[PDB]
Amino acid sequence: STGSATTTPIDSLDDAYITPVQIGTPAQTLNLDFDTGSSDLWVFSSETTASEVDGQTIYTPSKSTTAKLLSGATWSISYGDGSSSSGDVYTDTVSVGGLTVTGQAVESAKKVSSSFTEDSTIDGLLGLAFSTLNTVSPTQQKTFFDNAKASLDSPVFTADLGYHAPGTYNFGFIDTTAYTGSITYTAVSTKQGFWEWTSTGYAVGSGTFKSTSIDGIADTGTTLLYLPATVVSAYWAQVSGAKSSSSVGGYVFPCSATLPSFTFGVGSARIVIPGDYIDFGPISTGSSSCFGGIQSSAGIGINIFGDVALKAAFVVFNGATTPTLGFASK
Repeated sequence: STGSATTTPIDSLDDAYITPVQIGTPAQTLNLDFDTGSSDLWVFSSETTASEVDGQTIYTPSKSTTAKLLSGATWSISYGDGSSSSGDVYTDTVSVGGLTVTGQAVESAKKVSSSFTEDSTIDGLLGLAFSTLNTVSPTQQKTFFDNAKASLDSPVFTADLGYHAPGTYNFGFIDTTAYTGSITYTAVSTKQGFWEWTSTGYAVGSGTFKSTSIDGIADTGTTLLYLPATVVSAYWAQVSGAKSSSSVGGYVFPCSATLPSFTFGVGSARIVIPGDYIDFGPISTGSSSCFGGIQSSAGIGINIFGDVALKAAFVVFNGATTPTLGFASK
């Protein structure tokens, strides 16, 4: 089997992407944030504290004839950006772009933190990291991809995120029309539960490529590119007027400046992030100071190849017995 679904930016900055997901019988369609940096499928629901729901579409298990309470199961998650949610668990039928899993753990939120309430466009998350990160207790649950894997034509999914435009998540096949050149594959460590790999270096604009190993994660659920402070400093030094602002919480730059591209290495191959991808607009409405899309990972404890980087490529998440990652230009 295969599945194919369109993923759409939630706003004009590509702060995140939502993908429609059918849950239950009859189908309840929720727009979920596909997150290769976590491993819980959770949704706003009929069980969510009423004061914490503000415009989201909710999953109502009692209206689904295929929903079953996972007795005794609870979940609780906290994300890198400080947000969190928690609740209980149902199993139900979940379909993504024509691909159907029966018995998928659907984690029903009883509580969500402010940032989730305040984002009306995201109805939940669908985790696509490794199932070892899943938070369901006492019995850890599998991700949608893990459950689908054996049925897929090929044990892979691909992320093709758009710049200021819709893109695609495919399951089970590689669309050879969706990228240019060849796909370069690189080794993955699953030891922290992430799609963790090592980039071979970087270049800033037309600058010379610096060969240096950068360990990080391919994370569709993180907006920006977080890299070591040395790298990030070398990038913003090429932008006139750019500075790191502690009050704002990272690098900002005059909206009148021209951003150079940023290149990262995948083996001997090179992915170029156009400068425009690194512009995340005014820090506040009407401000001439713009927020940068490349920021320091210092004190995150890991480098993160978020959407800014991933949307410059066609990315293969290869869930073969030994997982790997593939990157192609497009």
